[PDB]
Amino acid sequence: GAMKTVGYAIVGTGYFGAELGRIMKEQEGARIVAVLDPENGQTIAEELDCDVETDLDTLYSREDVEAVIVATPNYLHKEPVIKAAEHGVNVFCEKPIALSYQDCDEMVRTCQEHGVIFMAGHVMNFFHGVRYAKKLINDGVIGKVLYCHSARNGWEEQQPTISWKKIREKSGGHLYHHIHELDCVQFLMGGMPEEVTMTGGNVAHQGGDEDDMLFVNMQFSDNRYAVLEWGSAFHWPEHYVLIQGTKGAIKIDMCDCGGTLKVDGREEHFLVHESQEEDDDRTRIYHGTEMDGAIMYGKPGKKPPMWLHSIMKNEMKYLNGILHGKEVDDEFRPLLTGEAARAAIATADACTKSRFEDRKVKLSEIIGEGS
Amino acid sequence: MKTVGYAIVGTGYFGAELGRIMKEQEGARIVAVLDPENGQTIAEELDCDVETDLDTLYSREDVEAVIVATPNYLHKEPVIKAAEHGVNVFCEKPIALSYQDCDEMVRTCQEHGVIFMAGHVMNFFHGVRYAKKLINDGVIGKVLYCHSARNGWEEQQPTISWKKIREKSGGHLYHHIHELDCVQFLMGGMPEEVTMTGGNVAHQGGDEDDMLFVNMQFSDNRYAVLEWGSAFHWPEHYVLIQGTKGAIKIDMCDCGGTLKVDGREEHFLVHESQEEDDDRTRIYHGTEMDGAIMYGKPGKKPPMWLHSIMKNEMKYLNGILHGKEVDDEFRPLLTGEAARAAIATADACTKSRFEDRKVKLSEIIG
Ligand SMILES: NC(=O)c1ccc[n+]([C@@H]2O[C@H](COP(=O)([O-])OP(=O)(O)OC[C@H]3O[C@@H](n4cnc5c(N)ncnc54)[C@H](O)[C@@H]3O)[C@@H](O)[C@H]2O)c1
Ligand SMILES: NC(=O)c1ccc[n+]([C@@H]2O[C@H](COP(=O)([O-])OP(=O)(O)OC[C@H]3O[C@@H](n4cnc5c(N)ncnc54)[C@H](O)[C@@H]3O)[C@@H](O)[C@H]2O)c1
Repeated sequence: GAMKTVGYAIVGTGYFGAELGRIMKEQEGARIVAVLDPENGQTIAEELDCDVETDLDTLYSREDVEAVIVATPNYLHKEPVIKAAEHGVNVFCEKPIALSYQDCDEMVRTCQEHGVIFMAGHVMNFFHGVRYAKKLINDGVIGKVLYCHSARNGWEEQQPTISWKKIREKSGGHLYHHIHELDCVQFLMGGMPEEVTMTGGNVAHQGGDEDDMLFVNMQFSDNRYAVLEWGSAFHWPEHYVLIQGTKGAIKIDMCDCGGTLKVDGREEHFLVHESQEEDDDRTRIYHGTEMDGAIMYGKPGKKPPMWLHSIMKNEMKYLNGILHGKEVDDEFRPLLTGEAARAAIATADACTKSRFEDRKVKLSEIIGEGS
Repeated sequence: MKTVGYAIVGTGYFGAELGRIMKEQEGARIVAVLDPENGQTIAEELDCDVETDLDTLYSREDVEAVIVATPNYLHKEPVIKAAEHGVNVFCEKPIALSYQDCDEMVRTCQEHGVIFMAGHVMNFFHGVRYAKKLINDGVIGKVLYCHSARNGWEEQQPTISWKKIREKSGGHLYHHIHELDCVQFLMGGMPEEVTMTGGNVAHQGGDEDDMLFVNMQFSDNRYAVLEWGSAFHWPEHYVLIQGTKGAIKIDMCDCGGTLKVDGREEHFLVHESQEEDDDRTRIYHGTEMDGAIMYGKPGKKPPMWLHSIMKNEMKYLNGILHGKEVDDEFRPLLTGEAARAAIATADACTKSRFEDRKVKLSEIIG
């Protein structure tokens, strides 16, 4: 029984890109043909035992490149996805898809028009506890979802070098760089809100031009709401998603790692990740890095925690399945139709606008009933 | 020790109990009460007179001070007439259901030279007082952010209480204004700009909003988030205070205070003893499925934690009315600053929500 090989290029072979390469390489029917990275491409090509390309059009033009993993910095996703689509190459793109809805919409439409595949790297949807939460919600356990509350709040000391992840024009700041929590809320509420308000600023880090506190206030259709908090100036650390419905509530805690279901007077626990060891390992890490959350951000030469390494495996395996003709499940459909890429960058843009312009923003002000 | 004669206007759950308390303080007598419904009953218990007209009641020689504990909508008439007749005033939260109403009440009492104490009882919680001591000493550094919540689940009762009618209670924002007052005290004033969202999500048929989310912008790059309501199946009741060097949590569901500074973590009591804190926690656990039973009625009794701060407060008030100097700590409960700041910001939030836009507090002060 043959089983067809797909040739993968990797564009951007830093912390996350290098590791997606290590992972895809060892999946069934998958080969790393070549990578592109001006800084770290020679190094990671020696490790993966593949070629080095320096031009996108040359790279995509190769017969042996049928698919590309895009993991450049957040601001540099546009050019690699558009050229792969132009050369008939299927695409996986890291979060955040882009730093503007214009950019994200052009990327999804180009890939649709050239009939290639576009998978959005919204990796939180592969977390065991997120999947369990969706199963419980769809089964009607907590009833209709009324309210989601996210937070991703820690304290970051000012480092010796300022990373690109810390520059707003390159990272898009906390809202874009940690968009997982916005995407998560949007998935659980079944789409975008009608209207957002975001406040915050740089409260403690004025000396890294990023906002260090952000507070979002979302109004959804048919009387539902959400509140989302981010940043790097909170001396009381918090990282969770809370889901409150007509019959019950669910908490996915990522600081004290565990899931909680509340129904009647009853209270069940469930795993966020693949095993009690992964959950407990996460909890140890957050305890260790309470005084300085800055050490938690990846660099070329560092390695992801267990919980993250495992969902990267789940995700690279799901992607490889798709590219071998596997049917997509309703559960992950929105990572390919483009609905989730668009919904996350739309709402992010809407929030960014709200804050810089000091006013409430309708999501129509970013969509416009486009196509 | 001189005797002060107190009238009580409104002798339901809270008013009756403030009377029981003041009665047994040094230099304090309950001369008479007024309550169409429950006045005859509570006058038999307190062994005092019954009046049916405010002007007649205040006109008595023997009435030098009034405790006002009518429903939230009915504070205006009793405070203005007491001021007109030279009578000193204590008024229950929320002072009024409009800034116009609250401003008129503070100015009338100032103009007639009588005393006006705002019943912002959360400021007498041991853990609130401790939090202020820590903040002012510089332990957590500059306060950047406050996060309050008061979120539980209320089942729909057989009869609709006035506390559940928006026109009469002013809804969660006014009826549970303690948390807004608390944040305003810790941030040292009102915000520059507010946004409030929410609605009736689960209770359509009790016209109150059952979820409210406030987003406050303060001067010099500071913020707060405040949550309220009666449609949350994950109960939460706390105030969290995050600064440049540390953070403090006052938890009222899992009752205890927490200080975080460097890698250190200290516990402190919210209330007067570990028994009061634990008693609170038991109650919140007991009433998780229906927080509606926690709201007072004529004939019912406040928890230990609440009974005790009512004692702290009635004693502080009685001290003031015996010529005791006010401490900087409670000054704003008499100057009118706290009554005005709480109803201004509440009005601003209410406006924001019904009009679907951000509201500057200049739009209420100016
Ligand atoms: N899904 C997740 O959980 C997760 C976690 C971390 C990072 N990420 C995402 O991964 C992507 C990369 O982030 P990272 O953590 O690897 O950062 P990083 O600094 O570790 O990696 C960036 C790499 O891109 C290279 N690069 C720079 N310019 C390039 C160009 N023009 N073409 C190709 N490569 C170029 C850099 O030299 C570096 O090797 C981002 O989209 C980021 O948001 C995702
Ligand atoms: N500070 C606190 O912790 C706290 C707690 C509960 C209530 N309160 C406040 O106490 C006040 C009353 O609340 P409650 O719990 O006692 O409500 P309640 O229903 O228990 O008592 C209200 C009483 O006012 C009487 N009343 C009605 N109209 C009147 C009028 N025109 N003149 C005089 N009395 C009149 C009613 O008959 C009733 O006896 C409100 O301001 C409320 O917000 C404060």
